[PDB]
Amino acid sequence: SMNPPPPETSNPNKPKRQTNQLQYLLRVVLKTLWKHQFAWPFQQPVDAVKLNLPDYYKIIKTPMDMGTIKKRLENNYYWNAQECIQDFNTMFTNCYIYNKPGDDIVLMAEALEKLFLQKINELPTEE
Ligand SMILES: CC(=O)Nc1ccc(C(=O)NCCc2c[nH]cn2)cc1OCc1ccccc1
Repeated sequence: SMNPPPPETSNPNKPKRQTNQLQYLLRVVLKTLWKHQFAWPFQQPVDAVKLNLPDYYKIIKTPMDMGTIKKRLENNYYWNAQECIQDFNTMFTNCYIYNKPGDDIVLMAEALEKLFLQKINELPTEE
């Protein structure tokens, strides 16, 4: 069985910024979801070998996880908040696409997404 390489977390030629909105996405949004009791399945790329999901990367073509998002925020990979918000939404959408309604992993994603939406609602205005 085979995993793909992880999503990109380093690209020197990609333009980057350090902004109050991206600081908020690390200090509030990522840290709030990361410490949650249901974070663990989302803290690293899906290991389709370990988890015996041989069709995962046949169905999910834009994989994303909070481990990757944490690295992107900590290594100042993003230009804007919308890029980072898209990564979170990709992660949740992948979970709902691959899994069945009422699956434990879907209930876990839904709990994290509720907190995500609460925090994004209070995204501060750009300085
Ligand atoms: C991020 C994500 O979607 N992860 C997972 C997806 C599918 C399964 C999984 O095992 N699904 C059941 C087997 C299945 C269904 N369709 C194909 N294989 C387990 C997963 O993460 C580990 C886990 C296991 C149990 C509770 C919480 C997290």
